[PDB]
Amino acid sequence: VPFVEDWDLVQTLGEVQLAVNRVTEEAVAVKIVNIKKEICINKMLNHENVVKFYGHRREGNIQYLFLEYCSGGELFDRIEPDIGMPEPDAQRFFHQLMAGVVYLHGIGITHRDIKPENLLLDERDNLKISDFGLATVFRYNNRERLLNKMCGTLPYVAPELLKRREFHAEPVDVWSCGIVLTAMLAGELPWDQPSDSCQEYSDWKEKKTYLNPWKKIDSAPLALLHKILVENPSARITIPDIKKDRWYNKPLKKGAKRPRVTS
Ligand SMILES: Oc1ccc(-c2ccc(-c3[nH]nc4c3Cc3cc(O)ccc3-4)cc2)cc1
Repeated sequence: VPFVEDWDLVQTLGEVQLAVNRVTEEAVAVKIVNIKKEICINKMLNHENVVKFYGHRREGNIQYLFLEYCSGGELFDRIEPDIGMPEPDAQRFFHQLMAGVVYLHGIGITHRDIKPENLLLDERDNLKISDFGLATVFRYNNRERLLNKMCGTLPYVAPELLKRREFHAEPVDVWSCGIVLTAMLAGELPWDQPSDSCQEYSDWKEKKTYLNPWKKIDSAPLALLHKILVENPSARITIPDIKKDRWYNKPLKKGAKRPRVTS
């Protein structure tokens, strides 16, 4: 099959470029560059809510990561500033985020930088966790390794990452998912960082939910955020319990409209 291995770089996505196959016209994302770990972790991954890794090629000092193209773009761009998005859309995206995070944690991988810029959407609006550049193995040979490195983006980091020397990996990803859920429902980030010097963070711990972003959020998803955004990571809700929450299991969204005729 001649020219089947030839890909044309047609546009920049985020360096990340959209590549189109010369013969088949298949669209892929290619990332051009810690890096050895990123490729290793990517080779472990296979899930419908995790951006697919096709392979890698090294041209001297440049690494080319061949990854799944997500035409829907970033979840970030589905969030209307100060508004968010319809609650059924946010619930569906939150379900898909949980399936992807359950998968990652199940194989002992923590993403460490979950935010809407890293949550991509395919052609059918299916959420895909992306960018495994900060990701690490927290469970190996069924032995959990406690983390100590500062990783992430301050508005999304769990408070234990700033207060404690060591912390468990899984509650940190759970916390950032709750900040993502907040962003989806209110179109704003609740604080700059989860610290006592942050008035907004201090107000949330004081249960001042009559303030923004919380007053824009319905009591059923807000009750879930009350269980996720818990300062003590040991008292914080786990994903198996998130899956039992009332809003998580609340019927809200119809399926993808399917073509139909009458009479
Ligand atoms: O380890 C990594 C590192 C990076 C990624 C990765 C994989 C795919 C993409 C990608 N695929 N499709 C898109 C993007 C960015 C984007 C941004 C847009 O505004 C629109 C589309 C896309 C971007 C980054 C996945 C795993």
